[PDB]
Amino acid sequence: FKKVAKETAITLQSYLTYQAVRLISQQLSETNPGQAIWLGEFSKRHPIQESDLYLEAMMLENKELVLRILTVRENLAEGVLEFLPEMVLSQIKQSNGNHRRSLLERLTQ
Amino acid sequence: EFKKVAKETAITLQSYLTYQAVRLISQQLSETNPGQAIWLGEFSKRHPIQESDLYLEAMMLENKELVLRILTVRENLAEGVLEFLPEMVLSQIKQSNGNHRRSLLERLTQ
Repeated sequence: FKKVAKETAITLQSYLTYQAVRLISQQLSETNPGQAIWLGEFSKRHPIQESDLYLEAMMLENKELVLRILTVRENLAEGVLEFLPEMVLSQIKQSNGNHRRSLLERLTQ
Repeated sequence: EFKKVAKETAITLQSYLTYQAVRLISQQLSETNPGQAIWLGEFSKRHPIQESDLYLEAMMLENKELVLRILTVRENLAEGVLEFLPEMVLSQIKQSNGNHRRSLLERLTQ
């Protein structure tokens, strides 16, 4: 329950980073298509799932954008983290409900 | 309130906890019933856990007992872990942010 929470937090760290790049990209696509297109070719070269390696690699190519990510991911984290436990737990119960109903019906079908 | 982003993160989290459930259950089975653990291995190559609903549903065709074990374990895990994540991820991002910032500004320093 602690190894699990560590692994989960790390995954969320990567995930929110990803989500930051996504948002920045929606904006670049409108604002600097050159850069937006650049970003795509970059994330193909580099696996966003590795948050830090992704950033460290990008430090070598577009320092301004790396800093913008760090800021945006943190904004997102503060906008979003707090509502997560309610939303996930409630979603799991609902999904657990549906899957149980489904398979208990399926057993007798 | 970033709604689209909370919705997509929650969903991701839902699946990730399912994954984490499958991971424990997999460890138990590897000791208890090796045959079944092998099965759960390649089942997982045939079906991506990131789409957890589709995964559990496809599993229903093959091992309804396990589907039920997954549902229970994942909910337990959720109860154990969710509470602690907002402080944990925020404090991690801040740290990581500081390190990246400090490392980038020192790269310019050279």
